[PDB]
Amino acid sequence: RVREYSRAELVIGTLCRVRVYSKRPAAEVHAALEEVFTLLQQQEMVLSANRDDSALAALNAQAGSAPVVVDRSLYALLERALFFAEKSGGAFNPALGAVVKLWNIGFDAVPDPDALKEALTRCDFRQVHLRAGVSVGAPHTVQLAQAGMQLDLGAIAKGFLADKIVQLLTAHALDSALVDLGGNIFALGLKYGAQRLEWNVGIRDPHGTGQKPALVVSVRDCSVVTSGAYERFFERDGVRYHHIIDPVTGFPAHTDVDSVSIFAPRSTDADALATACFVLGYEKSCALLREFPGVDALFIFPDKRVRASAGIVDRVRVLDARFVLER
Ligand SMILES: Nc1ncnc2c1ncn2[C@@H]1O[C@H](COP(=O)(O)OP(=O)(O)O)[C@@H](O)[C@H]1O
Ligand SMILES: [Mg+2]
Ligand SMILES: [Mg+2]
Repeated sequence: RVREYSRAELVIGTLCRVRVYSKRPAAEVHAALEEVFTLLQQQEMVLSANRDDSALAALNAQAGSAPVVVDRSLYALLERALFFAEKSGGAFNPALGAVVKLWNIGFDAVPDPDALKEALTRCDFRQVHLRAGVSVGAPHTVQLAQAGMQLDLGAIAKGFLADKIVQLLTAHALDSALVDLGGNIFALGLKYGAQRLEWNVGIRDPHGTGQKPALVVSVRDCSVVTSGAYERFFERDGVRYHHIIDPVTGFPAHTDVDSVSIFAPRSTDADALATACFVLGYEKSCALLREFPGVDALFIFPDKRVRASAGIVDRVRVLDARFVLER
């Protein structure tokens, strides 16, 4: 008997839901889901920026001092984040904490011009030194060379966690699932109905209440992560300030797309690239994405035109006829 299971909780500061189809005994699926959400709870205390408690916060507290020992997994995440910092030319920047914290208070007024200029001197991700010994049991260490520099993994954390969850589900012999971490999707395998079908993931209207999808894409074994100008913002004197920062200016990025969705085998990659591509804009995004052949992208423009890379365009269906899919 094929059974369908779902579970959701408020965790890592958002609503996380996993949906599973399985013929394994219910007890086994329940065990897997129990562990998925235990993982998420534990990982919140490792990765969460703005905590005091988290490993990340402790790491930030040691900026400008001695190397700090970290678990293999946090290390691996940092390696990847720096990787995308280099490839994207800093558009995605995991060492942007000093600036983000200044805007984080705004949500609760615009930062001061110089204060902002000052924070940016403390965002050189190239000053993040990762070192790992090669001998049996050698430790993994991180050193923030520049004083005042603060790590913030908010733009790659969900992807990292979705990949961890997929590993977990797979470890429990589950091969059909839809992982949703606050809009960060991973579609594992196929769902059940033509019997076995691709998952249908909706992309919201960037200006929409998010109750209905503008588009829907069919995918298997794939992450779908969207970066929008309206996922999170505050308004002051007629001006909207969204959460995604352009590290050159220190202000919310001004770009020629309303949203960019990345489709990748790894959600970690999809999450970082989605953020980078938003900051870069359409043309520079296309250039960067050519260096990642196994990745696909979907851009929604302010005039409601939609462009999709060759890998997914055939799998895209428009639900809101105000939008047009260019071929
Ligand atoms: N240019 C950037 N590079 C990396 N991280 C960023 C950047 N700008 C903002 N951030 C951090 O990442 C978060 C946004 O990441 P993103 O993945 O685009 O959105 P979401 O949080 O919805 O996944 C912000 O809340 C901020 O803390
Ligand atoms: Mg991101
Ligand atoms: Mg993200």
